[PDB]
Amino acid sequence: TRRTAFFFDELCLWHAAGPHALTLPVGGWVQPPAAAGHAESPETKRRLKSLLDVSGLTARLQLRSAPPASDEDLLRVHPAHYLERFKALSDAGGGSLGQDAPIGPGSYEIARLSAGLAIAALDAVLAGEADNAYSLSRPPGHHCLPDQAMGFCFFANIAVAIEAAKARHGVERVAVLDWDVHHGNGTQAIYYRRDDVLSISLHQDGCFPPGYSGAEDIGEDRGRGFNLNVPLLPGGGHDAYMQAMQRIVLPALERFRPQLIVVASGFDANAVDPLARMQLHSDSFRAMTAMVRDAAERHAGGRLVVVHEGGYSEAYVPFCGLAVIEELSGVRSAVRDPLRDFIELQQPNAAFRDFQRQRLEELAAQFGLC
Amino acid sequence: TRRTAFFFDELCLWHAAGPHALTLPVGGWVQPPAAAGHAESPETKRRLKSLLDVSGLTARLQLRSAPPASDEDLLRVHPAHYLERFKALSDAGGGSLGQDAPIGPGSYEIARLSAGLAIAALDAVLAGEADNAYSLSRPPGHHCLPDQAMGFCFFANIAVAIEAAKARHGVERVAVLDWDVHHGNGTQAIYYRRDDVLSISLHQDGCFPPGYSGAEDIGEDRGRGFNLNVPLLPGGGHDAYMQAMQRIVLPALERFRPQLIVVASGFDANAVDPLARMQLHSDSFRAMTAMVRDAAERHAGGRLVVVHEGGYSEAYVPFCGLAVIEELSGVRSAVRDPLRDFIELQQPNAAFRDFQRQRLEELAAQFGLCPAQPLQ
Amino acid sequence: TRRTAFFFDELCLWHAAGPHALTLPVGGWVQPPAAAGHAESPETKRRLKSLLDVSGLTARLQLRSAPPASDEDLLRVHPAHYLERFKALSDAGGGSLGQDAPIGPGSYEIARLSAGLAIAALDAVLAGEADNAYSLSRPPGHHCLPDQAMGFCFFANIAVAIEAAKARHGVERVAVLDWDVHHGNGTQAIYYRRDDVLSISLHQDGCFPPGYSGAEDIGEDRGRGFNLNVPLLPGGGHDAYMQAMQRIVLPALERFRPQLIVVASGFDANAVDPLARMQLHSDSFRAMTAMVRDAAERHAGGRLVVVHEGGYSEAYVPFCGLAVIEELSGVRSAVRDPLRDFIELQQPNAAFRDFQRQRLEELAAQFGLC
Amino acid sequence: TRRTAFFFDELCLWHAAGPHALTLPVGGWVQPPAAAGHAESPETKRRLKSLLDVSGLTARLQLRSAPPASDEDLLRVHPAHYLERFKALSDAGGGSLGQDAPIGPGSYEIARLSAGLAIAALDAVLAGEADNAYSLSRPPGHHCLPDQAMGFCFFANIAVAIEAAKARHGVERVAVLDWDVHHGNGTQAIYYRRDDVLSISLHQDGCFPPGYSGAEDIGEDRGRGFNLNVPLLPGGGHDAYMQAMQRIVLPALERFRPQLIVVASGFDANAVDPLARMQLHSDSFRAMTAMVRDAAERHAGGRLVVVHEGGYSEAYVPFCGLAVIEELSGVRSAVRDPLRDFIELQQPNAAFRDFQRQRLEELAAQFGLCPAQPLQ
Ligand SMILES: [K+]
Ligand SMILES: [K+]
Ligand SMILES: [K+]
Ligand SMILES: [K+]
Ligand SMILES: [K+]
Ligand SMILES: [K+]
Ligand SMILES: [K+]
Ligand SMILES: [K+]
Ligand SMILES: [Zn+2]
Ligand SMILES: [Zn+2]
Ligand SMILES: [Zn+2]
Ligand SMILES: [Zn+2]
Repeated sequence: TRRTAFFFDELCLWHAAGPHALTLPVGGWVQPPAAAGHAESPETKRRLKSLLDVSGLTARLQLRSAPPASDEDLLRVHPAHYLERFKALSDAGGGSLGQDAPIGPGSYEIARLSAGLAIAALDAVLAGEADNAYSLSRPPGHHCLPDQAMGFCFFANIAVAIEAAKARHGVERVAVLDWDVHHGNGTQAIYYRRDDVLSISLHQDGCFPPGYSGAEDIGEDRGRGFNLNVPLLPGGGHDAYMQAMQRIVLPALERFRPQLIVVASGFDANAVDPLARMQLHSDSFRAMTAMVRDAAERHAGGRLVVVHEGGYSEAYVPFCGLAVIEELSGVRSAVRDPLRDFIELQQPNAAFRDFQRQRLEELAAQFGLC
Repeated sequence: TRRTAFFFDELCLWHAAGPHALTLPVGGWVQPPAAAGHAESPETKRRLKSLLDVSGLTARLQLRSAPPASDEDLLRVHPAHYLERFKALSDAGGGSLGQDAPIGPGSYEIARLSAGLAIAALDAVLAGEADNAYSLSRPPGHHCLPDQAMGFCFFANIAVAIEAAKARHGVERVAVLDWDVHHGNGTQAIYYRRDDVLSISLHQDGCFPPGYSGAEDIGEDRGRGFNLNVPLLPGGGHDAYMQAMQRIVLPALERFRPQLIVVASGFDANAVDPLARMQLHSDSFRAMTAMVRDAAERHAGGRLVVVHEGGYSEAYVPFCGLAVIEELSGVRSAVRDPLRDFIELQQPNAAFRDFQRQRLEELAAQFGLCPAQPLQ
Repeated sequence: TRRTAFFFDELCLWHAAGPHALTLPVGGWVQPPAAAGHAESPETKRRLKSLLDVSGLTARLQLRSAPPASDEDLLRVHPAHYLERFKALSDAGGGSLGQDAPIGPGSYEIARLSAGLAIAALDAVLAGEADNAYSLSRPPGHHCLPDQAMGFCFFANIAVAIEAAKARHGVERVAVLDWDVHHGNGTQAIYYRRDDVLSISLHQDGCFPPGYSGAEDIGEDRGRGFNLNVPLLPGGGHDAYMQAMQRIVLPALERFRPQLIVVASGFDANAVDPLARMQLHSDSFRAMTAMVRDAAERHAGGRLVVVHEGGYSEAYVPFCGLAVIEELSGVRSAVRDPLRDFIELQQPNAAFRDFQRQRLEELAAQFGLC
Repeated sequence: TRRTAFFFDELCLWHAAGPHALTLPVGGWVQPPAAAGHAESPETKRRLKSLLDVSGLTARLQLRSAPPASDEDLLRVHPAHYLERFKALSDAGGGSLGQDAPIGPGSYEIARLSAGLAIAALDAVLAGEADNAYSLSRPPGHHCLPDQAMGFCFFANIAVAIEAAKARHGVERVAVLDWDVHHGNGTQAIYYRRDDVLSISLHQDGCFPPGYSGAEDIGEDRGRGFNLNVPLLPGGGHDAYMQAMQRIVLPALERFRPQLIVVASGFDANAVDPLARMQLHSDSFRAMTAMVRDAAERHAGGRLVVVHEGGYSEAYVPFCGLAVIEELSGVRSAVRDPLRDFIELQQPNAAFRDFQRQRLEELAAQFGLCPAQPLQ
């Protein structure tokens, strides 16, 4: 077994937007839901923590919290006026900070804590306190721009954590693998002209931001070649992702030689997620974690941090998150995923798999990875 | 104009299974949800009715209920021992009538009413009481086999309605277009060797029942050529469905000359549904309804019945159902679908569209379907 | 059977405040609920409508909607600046209009419709279109002051309806019986110096507004004697209310000779309500309705309007509301209240009943009604 | 200081009955709730744990779980056929184990764990591992009879824990103070003819079981004088409970000289609970806990165990439970109860307080209770 730190704070589960039906603000033609609320709900993360507890896996992890992100840490990425505007709206009982960026009362303090967990997770792994770590950072981060909240993200959690780590530890090469089903536009933008951070996003082609594919966006100037977008066809599942990992991600990491790998781990590529159209099961997430852990072992002395991002199935995210944490820790709990065999039967047929495989081969060639 | 009957009963919204997380029975490693419950929830149909009300659509429809299905009607399809078993379990507070077929307390009476609405909707249209009809039949029907509940369906609503219509009116040719995103396996099985019902299912390849495609299953013996499965690739959206409609569905209806068209209208092909991976928006459903209404006007004297089946997005199903009912009635409300433009941007790219289009062309050829143009 | 109009609009069920746990705004130490939300929820009224439908009673009523209250109607009670402030907050996605007065997006238009239903219900009965009427006016009205939202009420529904009726029909004597479990402070204040409206409130002593009893507040000057508060001891049930009706309410109505009776019908005196401590069952509400209908028949030519106010038990309000509507219409549905016999067993004992009875006798004497 | 053990297991929050509206089984005229479900919901205990966490209280406690109750432990109270019946129903997806005793899938294992936490909490305190303990035992226990589940209780948690403690430690005198707002009928029945357990219940007169008061039920034969019921008038609040504590509970404990005090701590006497009509606030619970902790310090070497029972306000139970745990541990968090001042203003008036006070004075006399002052 490996020593896995689990960064968690109950307060992160207390962030909540005003009334929404899925992602639609209530009002106009949108009736208030009788129960549900915004897709980015506490239950889509709480149920992961609950399952970690009931499985007993929590007892085999190093459980940690952290202080909230300081102004100094936040200001490496975000302007003081952004902090001010966010705080003011949060103090006024919430509202809209951006397009698809709704906040609630006290969301400002809670978002600082989310960012703080990510900072602390990178710190712990670079300090040798754990071999690897998982940070349950809610609200999520990977769509957030320096001065623009987006896609349910209010601070750029991973970028804040990276800039803090560079300041404190002087790490030179960080890879960020973003397997949240949506494009990691925040991470991409921040590091677009940088060669010290390799940003890779696997995402459903055109999902969010809507209509964005991005294969041709490989970074610029000093960063040219240090950003890779893999826009997978909607409907893809396990094979599409395994092919992307083998043909693009692993070769890209091999060439870059990261000293630390950070995963933007959304689970919204799962087969029952409302916010995308991909077909992953819990063993897909297990396999991706195994592959990136192996890459971390080969290049980064094992130094791997997984940061929770998206995932909107209350029923199924917990099984997917559990699989990741089992793989990080090398511990196998008694949990059996009850949907795995069902999802295996729903996968793309051979003709569709081949179609997607050929596109990935072409993309690997475009990237110079063949 | 057009006179659209809306068969609805509030009691259909009172059916509810025991605790589930989406489709997973609670227990073992599945934690009870704090609110949600089984995916087939009352709210996924109630919000449609609410939106019909606030938009002013309900006021422009012929709002009707019906008596529940009689034992006679149900026994045309289901055995007495099935009825007995269902009733006993329903009287005992519910439970599992099969894999993915959970019921709750009183679900037997409510399922009889759901079937009754479908029977009545077909009756009304064949009787000339309305030009067309929509039946909010919950619980749904299209997966139910004669002696096996399946896929949240407990009676074979559409088949029960058809067999009742044949007994009462003597209709000879009925087409059932099933655009619920899952395979209409109940309808297929019941009519598999029959030429008096053309069953067509558009579905996500391999979704539910899991791993079933079915393109080669075209019916047998007397029914050979009277069943068509169109297994669309996961991830497809508007174009995939329009192409399926134009290349397969419309030619198949033209050849069959239905006297009545029934739609098994699930909305779970919508772009945010948890139970499938397709990318339809409300205008996709509107366009499919326009096409089938036109087919009904040409062959069947306008006789078209749409029967609610699946659809699991509480937020988005209402907009999709509203679009269908607007198209049936010829009434356009002030409702603007707030996700339409967003979903448009998420559609498959040209390479993926072409790939799916070529498969549909091959499938139309495999079916021996001639690309005729609509005519009277 | 009588001709009963049922004023209802689906849009009234679409009003919804921001996140609350019961009556507590989310934030600080108050965790967002996983489902529930504000106590004044759509479900506490929707379930009444649903049960009316499933029972078939809806088919035996005269179903009506109405246009929203005009500015002219609203401005008889409320200032233009109140309307403006309410609209602005509603257009900004909601917030707090007052103490225990939270609104949501579009609540302004919905509150106008609620008030419009009440206006229309009084109009219909005074016009002879129905013998009596029930108005499902959500959000409720009876705590609202002219320039101060309070207690989940944003317009003074009943007062707006009365002033509209006086302008259109010239009715001279209206009685308002408020059996919502909380004090009808809005109605009381507006008509406190008026003898053309007799305001009676039955309420739990000190419940809401908190600590208010009010027996000594009988109106002033021209209105002296035309306001009656009956502060019932917490814990009382059927007998306490029957005694209040017989010893105070009926004699008060007999003396006043109303030409129209309006009931502010909250159901929050029911035995499982979270927002009060009283023990009514559905036959209590049936009996109160029978008594006030009889009073309306004796004095007002049958002219009775019941306006929905409070009631916070999703499970039990529907049975209580159904009983009222059965009594108004003279139709008895097949519905059997499944909690009635249970609640009958929980009632105050003889010593407690006698204690409360003696207090009501003393209060009847104070009011000059002995 | 003070070392407080907090017996908690996440799995206790996974017990869930089939659909109910508050306490009403869904079916017939009872519509399924859109969210809520049975009043005995996980959220009414989860929000306590969450608040303990965010307030920093959990970090200052000894957080412990325990193994589930063994068959041996359960069979001290319950028959094997009861265990068998419960397990069978739990394995079949749940249902009704009696009137107001609904279970769900896996509830058997979870109820065993709830009982196990109570057993372990008594063990820990008798073993000197902690000064006192709180056990979040869900599902609750105090209504359960040996062969009859009742009032949302499926095993007699406190009685099972006591009989296990007697077997393991040989404790001779245990007092059970039950301030859950409903009558502790299970505890009363089991120990009704026993002098080794003093059972005291404060409850709303006639609430649950419905119409039961019970002041004249003081135990029989060997147990005569070792059961006390205090049926408080509906509508009572802080003063009623303080008066009951001072005039009845403390004198009764003084005479009994318990070696261990167990509290059946329901929070359903809180001022916003749907399942009773009483008016307690968080400081009422704090004050009761201070009084019983002091009694435990004087008689029992500090040995006090609080076992969670009822409490049905999701919003308000957390503040009440937090106050109890603060008092057990001697730790005061930064939490300020946001309803405390409001509830203070709603309290019975002086006439009503005097009326209830006089009844308690009469009841203390009827019980032959001497008003002694606390001493060591
Ligand atoms: K991504
Ligand atoms: K880069
Ligand atoms: K289909
Ligand atoms: K066929
Ligand atoms: K009142
Ligand atoms: K007056
Ligand atoms: K008690
Ligand atoms: K005893
Ligand atoms: Zn995402
Ligand atoms: Zn379906
Ligand atoms: Zn009220
Ligand atoms: Zn209780």
